[PDB]
Amino acid sequence: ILDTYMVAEKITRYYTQDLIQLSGLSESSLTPLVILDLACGTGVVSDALHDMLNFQPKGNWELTCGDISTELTGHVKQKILERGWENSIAKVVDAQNTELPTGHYTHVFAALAFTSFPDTYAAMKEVMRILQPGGTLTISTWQRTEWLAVVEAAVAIIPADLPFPTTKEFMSCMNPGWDSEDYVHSRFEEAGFHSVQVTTISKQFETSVEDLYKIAQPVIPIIVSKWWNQEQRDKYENDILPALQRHLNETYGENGLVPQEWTAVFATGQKGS
Ligand SMILES: Nc1ncnc2c1ncn2[C@@H]1O[C@H](CSCC[C@H](N)C(=O)O)[C@@H](O)[C@H]1O
Repeated sequence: ILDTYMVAEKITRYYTQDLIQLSGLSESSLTPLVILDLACGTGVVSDALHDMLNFQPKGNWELTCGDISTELTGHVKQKILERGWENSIAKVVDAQNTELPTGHYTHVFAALAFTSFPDTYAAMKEVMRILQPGGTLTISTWQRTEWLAVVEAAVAIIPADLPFPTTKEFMSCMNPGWDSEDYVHSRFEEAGFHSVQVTTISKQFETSVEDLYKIAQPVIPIIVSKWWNQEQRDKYENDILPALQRHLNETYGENGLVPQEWTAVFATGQKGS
């Protein structure tokens, strides 16, 4: 689990500054700040919060870093000790059942996580419960990644007529709609948030062929489970990663850098006073 997430955090860190800006955190009048990094992964939002809030003492604001994964939580637990984040606690938190206190947080952040929750309605209700009156929820969700297009190119050089999902189909297998501004906006209002703002932001970067291969590796079995039949899996499932190796090496080289543009929906809203 953790090795894959160390590859992924090189990318998700590019989306944290806009999340924090959209939240209004810098201008917030709520004090002291009491912040949750929900589904924190390796903690990239927490990294950015400690950079922004490094003009102030540790006692003047509080941070909880919560994730369902014990392995990812342990990584953040160690980062807290290493870097001296004395105001911060990392612990296992299920977004659908947080066990966190009612009316506690001034700000909840959930970066690139809501589509992973089997019951997003339970998670939205939990966030509304654990926010203070006047508290803020700010989230990001993927609209378009481009690692998938590299796997599609690999399947295309397997010499058989094989199905492969588009960006849209892959996004919509679990929790469709969070790639749409209007859907996300409506979800915030339906959950009880006010002063909802939604926007869409792209980042342009480069990813190594080695990193693209590691991103794709755990998702290949899911892809062929959902979109291939058993005959197709029997004959060709083990051909995908070799084809991806070949595609990446021949197109970009063993240490090539693959241009990337990924786009996310950002949304924020406020609990009533
Ligand atoms: N029910 C749940 N409750 C809390 N975290 C969950 C969850 N289901 C999945 N997750 C976590 O959601 C994360 C999505 S990856 C996003 C991680 C991080 N916020 C970043 O921007 O890089 C993973 O760390 C995964 O373990």
